[PDB]
Amino acid sequence: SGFRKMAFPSGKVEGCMVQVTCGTTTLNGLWLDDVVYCPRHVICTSEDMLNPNYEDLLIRKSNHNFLVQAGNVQLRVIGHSMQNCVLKLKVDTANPKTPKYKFVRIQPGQTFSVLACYNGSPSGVYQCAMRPNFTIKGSFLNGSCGSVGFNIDYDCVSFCYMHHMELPTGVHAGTDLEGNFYGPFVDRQTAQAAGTDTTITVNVLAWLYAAVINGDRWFLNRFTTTLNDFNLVAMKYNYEPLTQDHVDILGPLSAQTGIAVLDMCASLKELLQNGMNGRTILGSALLEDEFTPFDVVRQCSGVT
Amino acid sequence: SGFRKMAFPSGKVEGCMVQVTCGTTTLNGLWLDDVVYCPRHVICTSEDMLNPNYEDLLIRKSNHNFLVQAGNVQLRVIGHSMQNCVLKLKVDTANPKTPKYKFVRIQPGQTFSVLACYNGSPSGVYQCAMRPNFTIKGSFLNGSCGSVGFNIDYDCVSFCYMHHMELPTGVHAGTDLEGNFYGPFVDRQTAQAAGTDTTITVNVLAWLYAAVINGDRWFLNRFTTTLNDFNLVAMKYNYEPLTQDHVDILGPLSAQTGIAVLDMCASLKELLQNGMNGRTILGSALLEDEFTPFDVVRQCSGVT
Ligand SMILES: *C(=N)[C@H](C[C@@H]1CCNC1=O)NC(=O)[C@H](CC(C)C)NC(=O)c1ccc(-c2ccc(OC)nc2)cc1
Ligand SMILES: *C(=N)[C@H](C[C@@H]1CCNC1=O)NC(=O)[C@H](CC(C)C)NC(=O)c1ccc(-c2ccc(OC)nc2)cc1
Repeated sequence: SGFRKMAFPSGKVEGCMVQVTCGTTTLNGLWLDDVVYCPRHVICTSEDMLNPNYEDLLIRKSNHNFLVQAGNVQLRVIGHSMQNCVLKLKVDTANPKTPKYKFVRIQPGQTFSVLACYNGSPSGVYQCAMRPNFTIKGSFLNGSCGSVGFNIDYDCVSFCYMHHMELPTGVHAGTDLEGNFYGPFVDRQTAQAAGTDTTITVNVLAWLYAAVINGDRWFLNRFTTTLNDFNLVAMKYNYEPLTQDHVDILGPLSAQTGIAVLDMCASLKELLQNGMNGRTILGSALLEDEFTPFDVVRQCSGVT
Repeated sequence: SGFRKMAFPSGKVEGCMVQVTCGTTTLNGLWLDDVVYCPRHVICTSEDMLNPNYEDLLIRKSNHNFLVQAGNVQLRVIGHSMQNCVLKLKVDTANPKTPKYKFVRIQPGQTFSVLACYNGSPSGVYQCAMRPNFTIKGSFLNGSCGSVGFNIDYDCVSFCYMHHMELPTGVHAGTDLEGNFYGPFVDRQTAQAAGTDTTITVNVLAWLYAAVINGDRWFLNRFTTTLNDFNLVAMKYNYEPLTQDHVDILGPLSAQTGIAVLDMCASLKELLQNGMNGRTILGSALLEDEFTPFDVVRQCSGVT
């Protein structure tokens, strides 16, 4: 077959997207059971975002100051509370389209599907990876806040991300479904910096395994390299260091293609030191790191 | 914001995917109203695919030889007919989740979202462009046949593609929802060739307009070029020729960024003649042509 960046089917997540309005600010919310989740900066006007005291701002707000809309139907808010940077709205109606769901906190290097929403209506879907500096490279316009990232395990939806803000470099930052920010960011219109972003090495190796599976084999040498010799070279080229845990995740991929992981590191070492010389790998002139080993096995088996 | 490859929300299409079994072959079908659509080679065994006579093969089949499954529920087939390369199954139950839909035949250069399915169950979603040689670059394993490509206009689903086969070069080919193949292909396990694939120039220019919008402006020169001088250079580098119709589609993008289309062609002319010198545009070391002018305005406005 081929290899493409693939997002999970967004059907179950679509039924949980609602519109949350507080004053003039409007963003998206997540309606699960009788609770609506949305970023807390919806209670902010344009001037509070520079330096907000969310404790004093939410104290002035009552239940009727929150307008929740599921389509053209208004939900009655009967309770509200603030958990970290996420504001929780209790409603009088349980969402009938609630799927089996979990609240998880992903780790750097893992991927998830993003459902970009505006005014509580789905607009598109794309796949995103959690960078080592806890940022993401998405597409988020005004009002996209409250859009959620998720994974799907057959019938269970693992919500893991909520969009909150954009950084000066154009990358995006957000929280989990418990309100805790990924990284050292705060929901305030101020100059915030992300760390030096590095390359997810275990994801590059998984992507190269997908290349060999699909036909692209010109980069395959027969040179070899120790796990330590590759790690010192990977640090020069701004790559995450490879641990034995990382080599075990690439195990199923190693035993299937007949390519030992240590030999895969040697081909990657040469590609990093000698460049690509204008060639392409899976239709790309750069080394992709947004494919986890799980994503490759996902696409090479059709988990459906 | 940022710029990403974005697929339409697959919620409405998910409710129309069923499993179609005939003998030992199993693929996916599209259940709209009381009709199920699926590729006709489901009536083929492994040996007929080399040289099938679908007229004689379907004549031996009756209604009860077709097993249609919507989840764990069996649909009763009460009628069947063959329209070009698509086999149509009339069922006794109208799909309650049928959205407002149309059957369209897209043109080369236009894009659509692909919902990859296996055994009638959705697996993932990604965006695909119709190459000038009427092929697509997707991800399709065994049993993925019957997966459909579609566009969404607010509440209307425009079905336009159905997957049928893979070519020797690894690219994929299929039909519209009327059974007519895109290109000069036939549903038979034989050596088939696609034409020389060329680059969709109007899509590259739209992608460069999205780059200027998002910050990437290093490629912006102030050189100029006539529509004819660019077309003769575009033919050397295997690019589609630009017509006045193409310049009109880039109009809204031209009047918004203050960059005339003729100046955009000059910057593209230099990028084609002088390379990229190791730089990147929107995080890519190649010129992307899978973004139509409509897709760029779609993402720069949030059509939702
Ligand atoms: C939510 N609807 C919106 C989505 C943002 C806006 C457009 N694209 C996005 O990703 N989020 C916001 O408006 C939030 C609201 C705060 C209260 C959390 N803020 C930002 O997204 C944001 C903050 C700061 C800056 C910024 C950039 C450079 C700079 O230089 C000194 N200073 C500040 C940008 C955006
Ligand atoms: C449908 N489930 C399946 C999807 C294909 C298989 C795996 N990936 C895909 O995209 N489609 C098929 O099995 C169809 C069935 C026919 C009857 C339409 N066939 C092919 O996909 C197919 C035909 C021919 C060749 C081929 C390649 C090289 C070659 O060299 C001489 N000769 C033939 C490959 C695949």
